Amino acid sequence: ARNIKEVLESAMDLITENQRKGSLEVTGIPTGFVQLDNYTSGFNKGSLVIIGARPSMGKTSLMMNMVLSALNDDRGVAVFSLEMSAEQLALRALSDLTSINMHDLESGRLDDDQWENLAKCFDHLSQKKLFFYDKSYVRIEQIRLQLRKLKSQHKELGIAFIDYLQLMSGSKATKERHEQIAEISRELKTLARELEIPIIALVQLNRSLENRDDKRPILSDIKDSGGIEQDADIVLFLYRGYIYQMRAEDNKIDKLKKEGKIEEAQELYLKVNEERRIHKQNGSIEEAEIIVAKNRNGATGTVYTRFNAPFTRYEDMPIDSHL
Amino acid sequence: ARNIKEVLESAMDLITENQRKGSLEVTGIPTGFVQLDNYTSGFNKGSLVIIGARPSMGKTSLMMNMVLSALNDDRGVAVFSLEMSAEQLALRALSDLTSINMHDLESGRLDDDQWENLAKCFDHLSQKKLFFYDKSYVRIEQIRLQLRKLKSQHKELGIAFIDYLQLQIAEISRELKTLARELEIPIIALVQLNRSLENRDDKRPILSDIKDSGGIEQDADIVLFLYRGYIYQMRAEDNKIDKLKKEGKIEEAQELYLKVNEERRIHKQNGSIEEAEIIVAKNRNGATGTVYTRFNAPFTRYEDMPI
Repeated sequence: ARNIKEVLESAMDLITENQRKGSLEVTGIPTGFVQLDNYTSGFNKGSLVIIGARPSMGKTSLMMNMVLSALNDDRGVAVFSLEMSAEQLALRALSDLTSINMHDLESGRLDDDQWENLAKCFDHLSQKKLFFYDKSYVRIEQIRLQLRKLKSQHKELGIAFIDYLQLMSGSKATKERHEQIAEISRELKTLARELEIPIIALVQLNRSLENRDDKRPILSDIKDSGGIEQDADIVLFLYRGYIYQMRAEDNKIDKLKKEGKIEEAQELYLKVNEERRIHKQNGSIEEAEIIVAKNRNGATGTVYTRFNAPFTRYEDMPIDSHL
Repeated sequence: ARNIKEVLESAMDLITENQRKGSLEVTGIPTGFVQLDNYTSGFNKGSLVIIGARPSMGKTSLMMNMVLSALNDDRGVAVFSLEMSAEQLALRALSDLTSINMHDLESGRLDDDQWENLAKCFDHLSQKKLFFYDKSYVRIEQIRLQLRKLKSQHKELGIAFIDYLQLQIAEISRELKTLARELEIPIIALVQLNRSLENRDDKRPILSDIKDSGGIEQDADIVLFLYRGYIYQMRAEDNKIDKLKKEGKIEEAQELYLKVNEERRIHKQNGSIEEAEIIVAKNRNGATGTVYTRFNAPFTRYEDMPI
């Protein structure tokens, strides 16, 4: 009755409709952030993700949040710490799990509710398939070697984190002769594809970036003599505008006291220091930004999030819930 | 009894503490935004505030909201429209006042309750001291002469709003500052940023964007930028889909398109609420920074946050 063209166009409509229906689906490992999952569709196999940040942006803690999200999914996750002991990284994780302050937790001075809670999270985390490497300044050949070995040993391995890659600039760069970022990320991308896992690499951004008026990192900031990095599928930048506002305030006051305007410099100091009292009183919770600066085959943008400073924690929440 | 030395000392402390509270207070006209009030201590007598924004940033609606806030205080507001009718500005104020959508408002499709609610606001606005200027013609010095008579006319005048100055901007801004100081009232001068900036990697406005050939603005005490990331996100989303299409990456473009449309659907069915930025790009005796604002797209309205 109905001919093959009417049927086919209709069958095409069927799969297009399924496609539509399944388009916001998270195909990869959950990020821990729903908005971030919406952009990236999670951390996918063969993907190289770079997270770039200046110091003070809480990059290591954000990573451990993502590590936890990966563990919940029942994936085995590997974590490479170039400049930090695995212990410190575990502590950051236990802190997220127990909501116990990093300062209180590390001091070991805890109340009984806290120990009980800590003890339960300890046993929980202990059952998870998490592999730390905290030998300092390992080269990518070495990193690559360990993952190959790790992957063959554990089929469940599904993601690796690296914290962090430093950017060399100037005399240091010339004298130091480190592997360059564009080459590194080039080999990491090859490794991701080879092992068929996502690789997330933290990169500590250069200070020079801050000469700029707008101190939000840019894609070109991930570079050194040797070129701008080009091989990551996704690039996230961590930006705490509150840290830079705080420094802008301190700087302006000083400026003002210098040049002999005690009248205003004192007024600004008075105003600024009252903004900070209320801030710390309200829990030291600020508005931060996770910038999706690059997303191969995807949308680009900024996810606005709440940064809980005392827990060094970016808030996961939907755009609607935020607001 | 009580110690005489210890009372004079307490006296000095109370006076000093009162002094500390005097500073640390708004003093000037309430912006309508707690956060923005803090950065600028309200719109102050003798100051020139430039509010810069590109189109599709809802600047004029933001102004009317501001006008609305300034007006609530006994203060009389002078508003200048250089491309719009005063009415148009009033409808906007009314929509805000009655929580009635603008398009529904101007079309006139209101239920008995809507009309009833609007009528009261109509009456309410009539009582207010807002003074309107609807001259298409714009002269730096024409506004100057016109401003003076009104000030003489009403001692209740609080501020003057200019909307808007296209891109003698360094000169125009200059003349406004001397005028603002003389007048004893703050002048808020909306300005339209150049399309040229769009080209920059980072879309959010810069003080340089204020610059006009032979003219770089200095005289403004304060510069505010309006920024909606969501608008530029939508444009980039469209471009990316188009790029992918052009690269022959048909399925990737298809996926992104479907994904993007679903998100926009959810966005609309959640009220089309977006997070936006009012950027404090220039402050004198004050720190620079940014204010993260909600933005009610349907009612074109900036709103406070949860701090």
